[PDB]
Amino acid sequence: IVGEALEYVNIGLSHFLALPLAQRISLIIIIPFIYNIVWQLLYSLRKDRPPLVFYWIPWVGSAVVYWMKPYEFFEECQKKYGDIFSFVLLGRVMTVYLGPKGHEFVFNAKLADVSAEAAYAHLTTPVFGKGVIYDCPNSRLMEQKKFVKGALTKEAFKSYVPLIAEEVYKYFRDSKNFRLNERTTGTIDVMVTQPEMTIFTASRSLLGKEMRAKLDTDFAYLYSDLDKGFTPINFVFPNLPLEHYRKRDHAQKAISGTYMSLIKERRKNNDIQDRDLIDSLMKNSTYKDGVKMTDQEIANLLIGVLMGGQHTSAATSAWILLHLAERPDVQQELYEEQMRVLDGGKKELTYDLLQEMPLLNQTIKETLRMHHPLHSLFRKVMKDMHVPNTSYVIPAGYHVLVSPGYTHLRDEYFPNAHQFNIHRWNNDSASSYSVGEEVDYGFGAISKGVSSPYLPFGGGRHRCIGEHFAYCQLGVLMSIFIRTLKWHYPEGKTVPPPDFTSMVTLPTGPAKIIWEKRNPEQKIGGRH
Ligand SMILES: CC[C@@H](C)n1ncn(-c2ccc(N3CCN(c4ccc(OC[C@H]5CO[C@](Cn6cncn6)(c6ccc(Cl)cc6Cl)O5)cc4)CC3)cc2)c1=O
Ligand code: HEM
Repeated sequence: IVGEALEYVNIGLSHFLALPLAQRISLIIIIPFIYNIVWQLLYSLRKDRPPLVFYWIPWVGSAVVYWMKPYEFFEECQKKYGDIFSFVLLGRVMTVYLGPKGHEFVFNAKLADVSAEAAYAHLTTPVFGKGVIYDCPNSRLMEQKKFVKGALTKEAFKSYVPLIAEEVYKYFRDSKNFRLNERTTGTIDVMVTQPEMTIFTASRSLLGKEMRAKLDTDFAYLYSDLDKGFTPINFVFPNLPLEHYRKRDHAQKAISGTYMSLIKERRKNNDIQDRDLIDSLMKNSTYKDGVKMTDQEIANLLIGVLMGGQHTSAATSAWILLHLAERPDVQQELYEEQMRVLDGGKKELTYDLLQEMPLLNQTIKETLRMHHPLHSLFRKVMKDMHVPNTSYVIPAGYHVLVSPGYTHLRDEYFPNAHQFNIHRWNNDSASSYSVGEEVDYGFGAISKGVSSPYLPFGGGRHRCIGEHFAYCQLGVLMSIFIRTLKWHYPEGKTVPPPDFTSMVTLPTGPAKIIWEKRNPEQKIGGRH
């Protein structure tokens, strides 16, 4: 008889339900804990799964170390397991593929195999609004990218350069961080100045003078609120009934409302020209199946483009200033190139003259090598994927993670990779360039291979379309900083370590530098 054992099964179950509440809470904790450990052990036997990083707390996984020190985590895993490994992250399984083959695996993955919008829509849809970027099918995103790129032409950059320059000068004139007409030296926190200079310059050029004027008002606080809603927390908790989440949603409505008002106002007056991204999207935002973007979708798209451009660029110019603050030799070299190309400062800066400043562009290029603003990009796996030349299968429901910024910092691809050296890019100062064959996913021909160890703008269908804008903006900005100021660290201070916990990787604050006018007597005109 085994029937009597099946009775004690039922009996055991009943005694289980009658345990003292202290013992039940205890078990409510210890049972998932034990089961988690046993599951990992069994998992480690499968030869069709990449090794999985061991973790103690269920669901949470390796969340804490990935959040604080993602590259140190990757290096340690790479040492133990090689280039492919998985780890658990707040309920998700992330399969990391390091190095250029990882780039190809993920960036050039078939559209059916992986989804960016499934990975990202929570990080962005609550902030930007509905119907755009990741809150739409991939083919809509492809065309949105085509639309936005339409305002990012050489001719647009030629007209943006003096607008960006004017904002930089105005910021030197009026901001309390500078006041160059009143002060000849001062101390700044670059994580205060660079986000402000970035939003002022990006607004003026992409959004136009009206939207720029708005930032001189209490309206600016809405950008602050919307900005605070752009946080890694959204990855897990995109909506919680806290005040944080409420100021964000309000801001999105208020800011999209303001863009819609401008859009409808311009159409009303037949005042649609070729000034900015707004004019461009009004004139050119009809999908190929004949559907037009709504005014709300246009406004939402504007928010997304400005927000993304805001954080990558601000972080980058902050890093440029910080690396140059201990490199007066590089400031000196950059200054000589400015003197040569602009004829001792007699020539006004133009987009065409920016292209003749290779060391300036190499400085941007080198900063983006050492400080990729996005340490990890990922996709949700939609169909089981076989890893070439292995036995691994990444099942649907997993996420794949790629990290070009990690490869940027490997000695094998960049000798002395932790040394800042703009000259590693001599005669190679282009922001990026296709090393051969090209393809077009709907927003223009881009490189077909994504095997370059240097990939600051990613690749494949989700590739950045902002790189020439970012270089234009960063170039104007740094050209003027260099011609106007010298700067250095307070005694004993040096380049800060990256903070990886925000949406882009920023310098750990407070990152202060001391500036000095190259020409103490130089005045900036205009009224204030
Ligand atoms: C346990 C709780 C707590 C301790 N914890 N523990 C771990 N974590 C955690 C770890 C990591 C992360 N991640 C989430 C993902 N993230 C990130 C990934 C991709 C990314 O952007 C890629 C896409 C989407 O956004 C943009 C960014 N961009 C690109 N160019 C310019 N910006 C983007 C593309 C297009 C447009 Cl229009 C806008 C935007 Cl924003 O590209 C941004 C951040 C890094 C941090 C979040 C939380 C926690 O919160
Ligand atoms: C230094 C500056 C920047 C860097 C390093 C950068 C980096 C990137 C990267 C790595 C991606 C690919 C993301 C992925 O594959 O998951 C991307 C995508 C994108 N970026 Fe940028 N970016 C920068 C600036 C900008 C700017 C200024 C804009 C807008 C003006 C912009 C708009 C976009 C857009 C529209 C995409 C496409 C998103 C998609 O197709 O899924 N970026 N960027």
